[PDB]
Amino acid sequence: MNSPIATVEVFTLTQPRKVPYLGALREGEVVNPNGYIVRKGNRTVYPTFDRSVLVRMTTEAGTVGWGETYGIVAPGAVAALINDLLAGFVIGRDASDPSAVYDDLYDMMRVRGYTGGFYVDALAALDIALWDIAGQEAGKSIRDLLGGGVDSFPAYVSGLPERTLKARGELAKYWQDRGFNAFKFATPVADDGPAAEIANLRQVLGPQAKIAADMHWNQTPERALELIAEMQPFDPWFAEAPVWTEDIAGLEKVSKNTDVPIAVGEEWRTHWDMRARIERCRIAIVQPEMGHKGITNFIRIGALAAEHGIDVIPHATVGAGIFLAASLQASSTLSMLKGHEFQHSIFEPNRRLLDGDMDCREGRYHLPSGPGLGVRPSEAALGLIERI
Amino acid sequence: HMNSPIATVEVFTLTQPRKVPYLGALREGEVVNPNGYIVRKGNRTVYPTFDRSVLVRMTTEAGTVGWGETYGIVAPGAVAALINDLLAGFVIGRDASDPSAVYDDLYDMMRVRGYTGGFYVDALAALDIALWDIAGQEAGKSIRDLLGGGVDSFPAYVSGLPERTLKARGELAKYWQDRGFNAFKFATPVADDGPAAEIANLRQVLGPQAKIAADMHWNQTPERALELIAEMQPFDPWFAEAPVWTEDIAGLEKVSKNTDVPIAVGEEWRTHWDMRARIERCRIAIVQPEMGHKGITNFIRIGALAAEHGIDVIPHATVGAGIFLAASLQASSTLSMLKGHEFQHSIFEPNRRLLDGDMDCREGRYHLPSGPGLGVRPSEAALGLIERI
Ligand SMILES: [Cl-]
Ligand SMILES: [Mg+2]
Ligand SMILES: [Mg+2]
Repeated sequence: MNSPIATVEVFTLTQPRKVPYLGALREGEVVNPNGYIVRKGNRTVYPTFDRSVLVRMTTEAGTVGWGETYGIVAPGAVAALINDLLAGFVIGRDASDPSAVYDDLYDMMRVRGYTGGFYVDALAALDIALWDIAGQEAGKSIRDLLGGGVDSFPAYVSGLPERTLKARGELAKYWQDRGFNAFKFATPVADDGPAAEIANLRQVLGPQAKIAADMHWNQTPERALELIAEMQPFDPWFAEAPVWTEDIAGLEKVSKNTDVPIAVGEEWRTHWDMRARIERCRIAIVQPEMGHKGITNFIRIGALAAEHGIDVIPHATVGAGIFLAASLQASSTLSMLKGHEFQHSIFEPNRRLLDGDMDCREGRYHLPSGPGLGVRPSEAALGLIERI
Repeated sequence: HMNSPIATVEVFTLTQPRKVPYLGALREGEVVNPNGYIVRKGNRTVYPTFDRSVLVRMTTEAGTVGWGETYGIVAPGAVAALINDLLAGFVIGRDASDPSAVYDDLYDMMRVRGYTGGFYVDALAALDIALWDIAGQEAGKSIRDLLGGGVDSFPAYVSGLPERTLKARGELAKYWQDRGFNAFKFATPVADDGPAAEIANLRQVLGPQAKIAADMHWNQTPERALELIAEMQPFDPWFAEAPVWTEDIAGLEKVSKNTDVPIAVGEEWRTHWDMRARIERCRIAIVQPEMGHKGITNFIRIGALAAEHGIDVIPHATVGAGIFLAASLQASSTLSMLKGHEFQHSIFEPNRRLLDGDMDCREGRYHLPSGPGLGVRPSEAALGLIERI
């Protein structure tokens, strides 16, 4: 029995701990008075606090569900979308068919081109909350609601936050000894270049280790192909984000001129974004980010990967643990799942910010027990959240 | 003619009652939702029950004041938050010596996280327009001059037939024809009797020399869109706009390659990247950039790509105070592939009092403002009405 949504409340949660940047701060870099920093290398903006947007959604009968999306930059954007536009269209609906609610909300602004970006960030938080409600009302975990899922799967170390190439290798080794078999490094970081870095990691970790290279977008297809040729002898697991997201022609060119598996997708929003690429390019792996996408989008991307034999290896980012729990629930149902990003500093906050038995130990994620997401914000989180 | 650093960036909304009958479009017992939004059941799209846009006032340390504008009909707090919290801080201290450089820097801040369009570029658009306005004022040149020169007038086509019946819609089109307009567009969903009946009526009323385009409003499968176009084809449609869903590029390829009726798209795009994704697969005859979504930098890059491929440019127009419309006229006038420009008579006319500056449209042609920069600004009356956000 599904009770109608009564209220939708939006919050930000700013954390007392901070995930390090991949790439030490350098001479010339500036902290803007507005609290943001642009990296001189990649030109991308970064926050000086970790922060996410949480949504509390409550039924008339008193069932409480939580959703979460990105809030590191301009959280008032998602907050405005939800408070001014979206909440009003969710209140009165129920959780009998969360995906139908998502589709209705998406369709409202589709023709004006708000098919991704912040609009879908907002839909993501709403969609997760609604599934959390649906699971609780059914007395079922979300993964059971979606037809069943495994209770554990492999995690890989998605980043190595140490300042030197030698230190990054020691950190990788530390995790290897603790059950991890797969690792990834960011190509722009090493002073001596990505070939030098993968060579070192391969030497340190041995032949069996899976070692991927996250190329962080900023290359022409020709340059990307060069870098990949240099890394190739060291048996890279995959090359991620070889060129700019918008440069589909470049992505096509790279993917068809190397046999190294190409992985993309953390910055997508919907299966529509995937269709645009897999129609032209040779994509081995897609890497959806729950916090940007929501459960509905996540499973549609999964289903499409299964139609084409594409591997699914979800991205992770720091948050309170709500969208991560959602990611685990949804990932567990996917036939094409081959792993899931993990970083200690990304995962650790959920220990204090969540109640629930979601865990990551010995190189594997373990799903929480219980209906819905299987988790909820802890008393600590409830004290830190601020309305927006 | 030096460039003074930006000192302040101020965001406002301007909200006003709609002055055109628009609820006549709701026939299935549609209900007003919180904050004044209403969803049309036939197309599932949300609409405001008022007119509203986001205005930006940008001022240099030396006191030059520029204005930009973007969409604000829906959740203007989104763009406002983006500007107030994030973007303003990276514009302040910069100057207008190279507005496109500032645009590229702002766009780059968030592009790898997938904020490559939507409300993010909405926000960049308002900032870009304001910066170009300042650039021109500081150089003592109109924007079009600063961009290498542009025409001072060009054809406008009529859109908006807010009459209940097919006949009255024809009569309305006739009136605008009598005023010197010779190009028109109608929305295919509007006709109870079908797009074929509508174009048939218009063609007869207006005669064979008139340009009559059909806006198909996205909601067809590619096969249904081809059928519809086939039904309209015998009446010489000027172009078929938005035959299928924006996301459905395969369907657009299919439609565009199975009809000789010119295909037009683009109002809901944000950058040349969106264009590239389409023209690389599809047969696009016309692109229809919307300045309020895009900004001048994005608009001229789209026009430049169009020139590379022999694609006509016929820009979109929409609800707004006239600030981004004026920016649209400035940028458009520099484009070799320009063939004309949408004209929303029902918005443009009553909004004259909201602007200072000589932007006009008459005798079927837009007439561009004469002054430096944008050439228009909010009137004293408009300044009385804007609210900070
Ligand atoms: Cl957006
Ligand atoms: Mg990555
Ligand atoms: Mg249109």
